[PDB]
Amino acid sequence: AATVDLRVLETTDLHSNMMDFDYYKDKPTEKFGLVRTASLIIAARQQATNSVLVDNGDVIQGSPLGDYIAAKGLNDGEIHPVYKAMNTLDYAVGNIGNHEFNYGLDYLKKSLAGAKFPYVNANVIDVKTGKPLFQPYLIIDTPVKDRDGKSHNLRIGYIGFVPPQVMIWDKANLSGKVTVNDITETAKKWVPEMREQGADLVVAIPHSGLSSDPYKTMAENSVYYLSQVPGIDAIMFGHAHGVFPSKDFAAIKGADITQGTLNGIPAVMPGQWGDHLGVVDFVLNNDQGKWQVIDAKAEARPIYDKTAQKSLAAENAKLVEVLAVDHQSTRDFVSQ
Ligand SMILES: [Fe+3]
Ligand SMILES: [Fe+3]
Ligand code: NA
Ligand code: NA
Repeated sequence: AATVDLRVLETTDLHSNMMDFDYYKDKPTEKFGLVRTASLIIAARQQATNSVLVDNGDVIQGSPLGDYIAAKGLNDGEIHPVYKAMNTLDYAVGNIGNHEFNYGLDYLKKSLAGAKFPYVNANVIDVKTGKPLFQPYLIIDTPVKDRDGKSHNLRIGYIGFVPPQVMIWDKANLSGKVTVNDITETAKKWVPEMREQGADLVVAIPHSGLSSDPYKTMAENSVYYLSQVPGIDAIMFGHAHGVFPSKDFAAIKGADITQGTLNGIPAVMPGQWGDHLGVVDFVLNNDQGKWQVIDAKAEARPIYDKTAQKSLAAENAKLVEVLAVDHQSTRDFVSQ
């Protein structure tokens, strides 16, 4: 007879924009940066009794901080500054995006080793073993409180995916070392196993966009097809750098833009560079024994209100201090 509210939070496509600072203009901004998204995370946690946080990928590359560190290397006794930051925000799990491969598998392994949260990816296959190179999924026991304040253990499964097109985009680094299977086929292979192994919920984290064009194997943007795979309870997506739900996707088959669902499944894509936080909310009930989803909604919360022209998320001082040395080193890197 227990009813549990559960919130799933998501960052995506941070692209190493830790600071709310434009290094080319050498000026602060209110419009991007994890130091501002962090404020949305903290606020969303205060509203929700139970919450978990994931990252979709495209995190270690794509802005001056990422360029500075890729050139510097990770052999100086320090972890990547993106993880210096993210390690303080209580992430449950990370997913591998396409740009994570840009500097080679060795740099990726070193980078992920500094993250204080586990990573998943199910579709990258090691050529030498014929089996996944990374951890395809994790089932993570998670304490939750119901609406009466009683505790329960909820087993949350998380599964990750990257576009097969990394084989072209990172041909030098990947060709002959890995292959990458179709996103939807990979989900059909593993989701039944996750549920058989006791996952109460399955959260898919595909670094992949949204299209309702006819399915063709190896589709880069496979979220619609994933929404049709049984056993997936939420889809925390990314890669397209757009905002879902929004009017931009009203024509997608099966999309309910107000509710943030695709064929009834909640799904969210929170923009780029930390300019939004993804928020999926579930209501779960165990009335017949098993946990069932009785309600599901998704929304992408912006750090900046474009119509009012004002900030909706403060620059977090604690995270600015974590990043201070690396911030000045990034300014030096750009000016050299
Ligand atoms: Fe990206
Ligand atoms: Fe991407
Ligand atoms: Na939590
Ligand atoms: Na529903």
